Amino acid sequence: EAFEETHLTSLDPVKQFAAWFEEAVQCPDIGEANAMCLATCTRDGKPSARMLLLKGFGKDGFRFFTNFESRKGKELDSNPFASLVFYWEPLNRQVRVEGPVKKLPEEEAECYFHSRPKSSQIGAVVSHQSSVIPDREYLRKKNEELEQLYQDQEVPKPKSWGGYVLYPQVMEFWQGQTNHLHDRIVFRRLGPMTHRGEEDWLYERLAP
Amino acid sequence: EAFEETHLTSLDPVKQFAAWFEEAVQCPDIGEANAMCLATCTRDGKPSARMLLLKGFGKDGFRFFTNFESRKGKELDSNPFASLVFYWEPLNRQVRVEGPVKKLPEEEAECYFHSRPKSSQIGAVVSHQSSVIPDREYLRKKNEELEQLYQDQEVPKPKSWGGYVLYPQVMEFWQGQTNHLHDRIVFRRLGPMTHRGEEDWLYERLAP
Ligand SMILES: Cc1cc2nc3c(=O)[nH]c(=O)nc-3n(C[C@H](O)[C@H](O)[C@H](O)COP(=O)(O)O)c2cc1C
Ligand SMILES: Cc1cc2nc3c(=O)[nH]c(=O)nc-3n(C[C@H](O)[C@H](O)[C@H](O)COP(=O)(O)O)c2cc1C
Repeated sequence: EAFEETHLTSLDPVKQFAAWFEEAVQCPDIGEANAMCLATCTRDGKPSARMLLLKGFGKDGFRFFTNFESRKGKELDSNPFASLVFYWEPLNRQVRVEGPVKKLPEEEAECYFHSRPKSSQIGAVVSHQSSVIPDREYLRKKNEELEQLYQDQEVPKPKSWGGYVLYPQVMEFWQGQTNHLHDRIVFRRLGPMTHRGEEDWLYERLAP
Repeated sequence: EAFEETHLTSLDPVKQFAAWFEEAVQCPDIGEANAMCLATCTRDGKPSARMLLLKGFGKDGFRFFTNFESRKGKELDSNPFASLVFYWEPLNRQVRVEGPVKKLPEEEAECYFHSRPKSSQIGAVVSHQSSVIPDREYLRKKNEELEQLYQDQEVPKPKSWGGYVLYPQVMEFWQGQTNHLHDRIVFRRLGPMTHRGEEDWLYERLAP
């Protein structure tokens, strides 16, 4: 029941995530375990957020793909800092991730783009993400038109579409309790309460 | 199936939300329909996000309660701008809300605080939200101690704890489709594509 520090799994939060992620996949009550909210803001400080999907994670951090000329793409391409929220309601858990964002290698994006379903690939070409359009049939038309063009061919990845990777600086692990005393263990990159994790990671408990 | 403009419900997005919110409550597959992600950032432009609960909504906007001396409280109390994401997975819908944030009346917060369960009330007093603490038993101790103190009494609302209201400037209604051509209708406070809604609201369709 109790989410303890001396319990846990790893003092590396990336490995601790992997542990928590696995349990999320294993829960049949969770649809998309990799569904996350991605928060960005302008250099000025105008925040925005939308749902994404995590597309792989590792030592380098957390990967996700989108249009660069989209609202969030522009926000990142002038203010490369992001936050992530994972929420698993049935497990009553939350993971918050913060850090700077590097654009992924071009040819790496090529590889992934071509592993997506055919329909998904074409969708990326019709859609200038977050741009004003006249009506819904506009999209439906251009889509069926591109289906004809890339009949028995492969869709070239548009220059607009690629990936990002968030290098984690801060990682919170939130475990809700019925007594309202939620367990919060936060990792960041010493005082009597601050402890050392793996590498340059430090962890401490926060009040709920 | 198709989320149309000439379908919809109201040209007032607050009323359109009410319509979408009601369907979320009615769905038995949705636990907390009012569960939302709240994105804030520093004046500098350092974004952060966490799950909250919506606690009422109306003409004035969207209300939610927290500690003001919390991380997000401070971010708001120096940069009163926020974003909200509602995600209803079974309905495959997303609502994004953006606008400035006013702190709620003190006595209004008093009223609400005292309508929360006894345990919840005490929880607000033990917990200096987002502050470093030594261990989990620390909380558990102080909590049981305050239970003795407020035996057959009422908990005074701490000065730290209160509410906020986000006055909506932008409101996106996202409806996912299997063909990847997600319907996006965005309201904001004229061109050939921009249409007029109720009051000073304008709406347009965005590419997915
Ligand atoms: C569950 C879910 C997953 C999503 N995943 C992605 C994604 O991986 N990439 C993406 O570009 N948009 C994704 N979207 C759509 C975004 O929420 C958003 O509508 C779009 O990226 C435009 O964001 P922007 O207006 O902030 O640029 C997803 C939406 C939902 C509901
Ligand atoms: C479903 C859910 C609902 C929550 N609702 C609230 C809430 O209404 N108010 C609140 O202060 N924290 C709420 N929390 C906790 C926050 O996510 C977060 O841990 C806390 O507010 C500290 O935020 P901060 O560190 O950004 O200040 C909720 C958490 C979850 C998972």
